Amino acid sequence: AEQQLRLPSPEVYRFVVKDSEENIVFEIPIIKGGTVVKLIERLTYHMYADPNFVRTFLTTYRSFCKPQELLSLLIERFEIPEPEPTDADKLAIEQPISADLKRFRKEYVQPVQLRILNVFRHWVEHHFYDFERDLYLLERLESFISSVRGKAMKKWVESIAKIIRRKKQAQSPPPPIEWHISKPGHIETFDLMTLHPIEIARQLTLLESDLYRKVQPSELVGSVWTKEDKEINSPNLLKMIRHTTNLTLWFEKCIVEAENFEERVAVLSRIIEILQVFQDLNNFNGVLEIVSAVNSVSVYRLDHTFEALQERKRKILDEAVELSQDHFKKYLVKLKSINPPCVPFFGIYLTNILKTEEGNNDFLTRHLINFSKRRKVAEITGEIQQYQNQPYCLRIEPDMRRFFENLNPMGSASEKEFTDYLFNKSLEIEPRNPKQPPRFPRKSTFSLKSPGIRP
Repeated sequence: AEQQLRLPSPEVYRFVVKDSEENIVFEIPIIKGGTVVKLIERLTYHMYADPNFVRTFLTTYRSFCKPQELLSLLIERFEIPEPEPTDADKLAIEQPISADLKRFRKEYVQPVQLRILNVFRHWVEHHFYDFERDLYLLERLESFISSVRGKAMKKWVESIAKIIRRKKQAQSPPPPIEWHISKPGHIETFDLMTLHPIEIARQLTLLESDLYRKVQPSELVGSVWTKEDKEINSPNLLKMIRHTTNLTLWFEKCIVEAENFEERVAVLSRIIEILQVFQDLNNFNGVLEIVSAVNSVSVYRLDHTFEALQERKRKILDEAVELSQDHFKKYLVKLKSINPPCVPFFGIYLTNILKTEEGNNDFLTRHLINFSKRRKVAEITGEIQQYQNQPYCLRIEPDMRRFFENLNPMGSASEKEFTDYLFNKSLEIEPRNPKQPPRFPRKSTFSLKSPGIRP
């Protein structure tokens, strides 16, 4: 017992297979990649702890391994086979005496178990939503945590329990609310031209910033919002995207369904006015929601409507469109030259991740998971974390909140069925020239006069 530490057989303990190029690859050393087994070994290594790798793994692991499979691998890493007891030691349990038995425990078993526990602590602290999404997983973790060899692990078991109870039991002056033709507590009259344009923006900025905060880096790693069971692994992500879609299609609907020309012009200005308030609140998601709406096929062709806008109002719009063009060049410099609160544009993060994930392949195929890929994506998701911090100093307005949350411009029709309708409706309200205009009469009777953006 003064030479080589005797590890178990790799026939009965996979993790102890020899470090080779065909199962583990580097850049305490940085993990470039490995087999899932060898990642779990380094994640819970005997020689040293590795907080950096702990954090990154737990963000990124769902891109190469199911939560249930992770828990099973950790449990497997925990249940380490040890040397033949001996009758002397078998009595001694009723701590053992054998030199080799004592050494295998203190040097290999004791630390490996301690590190597995710290991973559980980190898992339930930061990524508890795994256990919320699957209660059978939560039962497994607990039914394994309660059955741990009680002496030096007791504080660690109780700290994970303490966290799990805390997580379970979870389930600077502001300005005045602006009102227009619609008056509070009366949802009946609620519409784009009846509510005050500043408060539409404020409420959309509040809704969109809240939807922003709830997106976890987990949902973005692995491109997992574009896969077969995307619903479970990217629920907040999807809400954000669906909102954007639904609101973009609403702004369109509002414009093109105003058949009367004068109304449509007032409706387009009101949207450009809402776009300004987004700019001032630094809600670029809403600036771009509006931009997309006006840059849609049904809207963009309405040349006579755009021509009846004011010089200044066309210019604002064109500077918002300026942000988007040349692969979002002005936008990216406009971002990180600003003090929050702020909601950045989400689509550009999704693209810049998606090109990283096509440009790097997940296996390493050397005649093997690319964890370095995942680390670089984790760093890219760290940019998102920056603006889910300083929230907005605006008062939520419950009824408006719900008006915007329960928008459904598409109806029981599909997206491509609805946008088809928009295009034909667009041609119906502004035909191709030379053709005389339709003098379509007004549908509503509310005042078109804008209250105009100053609080």
